[PDB]
Amino acid sequence: LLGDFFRKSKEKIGKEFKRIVQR
Repeated sequence: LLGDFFRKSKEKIGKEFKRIVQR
């Protein structure tokens, strides 16, 4: 179930990409 794989990365990226692409 890859979907789980992304959930782990998406969460890591989400927080990281959230602070890098700050508008």
